[PDB]
Amino acid sequence: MAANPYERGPDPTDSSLEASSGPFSVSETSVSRLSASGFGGGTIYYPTTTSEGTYGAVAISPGYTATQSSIAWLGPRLASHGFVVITIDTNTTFDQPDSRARQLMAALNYLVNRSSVRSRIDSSRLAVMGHSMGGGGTLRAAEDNPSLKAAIPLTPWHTNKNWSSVRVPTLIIGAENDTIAPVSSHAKPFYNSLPSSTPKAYLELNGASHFAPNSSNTTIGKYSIAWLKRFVDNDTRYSQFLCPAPHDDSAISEYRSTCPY
Ligand code: NA
Repeated sequence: MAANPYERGPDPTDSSLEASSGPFSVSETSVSRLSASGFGGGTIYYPTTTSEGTYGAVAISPGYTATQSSIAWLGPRLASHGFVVITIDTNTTFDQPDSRARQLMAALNYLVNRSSVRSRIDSSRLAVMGHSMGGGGTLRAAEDNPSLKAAIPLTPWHTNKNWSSVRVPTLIIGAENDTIAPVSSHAKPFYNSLPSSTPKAYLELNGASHFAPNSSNTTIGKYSIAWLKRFVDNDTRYSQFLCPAPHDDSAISEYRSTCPY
């Protein structure tokens, strides 16, 4: 048995992470707006199998004026690698980022305590993600809830630029040609303010618009999966994608250098 009891699925490859689906078949259920205390409802995507143990859970928020359909593809994509994922609707489509932060946490509370799939979740291993204002809410949720295992803001928007108290491993994905949340005034200031003592990464999508996260995207899927695996599951098999090095080659037992050059 692996030393890490949270490892799920076979050893990853670039190919397996760029594929449309991971190794786990995915089921889905929903929670109504009425039943969702503190948020607007959502769709829950979960691995059908339970035979390898419980999974971490992820709540995902859409952005301003948007609904679940703008983030729906992430549900099956991420759940098929071994996560329980809820794509939420917000109380109103005009909710601001700090409101969306509270709703992300309310959705995780629902999943862990009241959902029909709560028995498939390890409640000690939770994460937040979101698009646009939902990505701003992801940063605020991470700042206010340091027990979270990971946070992934996608083309985030927020008026607060200072996230120097965030102690949750955070991957920010920006869009090079974003004109709605320009990376020069949102994503990059956010990343630069994060403490260097917090595990973090900034990934910028070449040529991309603000709406790249709303359609199936091989790059977003690959690095989102690797981030959640590495930090929600403590799965160091995924370090190779986040921190590539020649020693990832099976022919190379050690590689040291004064890179970059
Ligand atoms: Na090696």
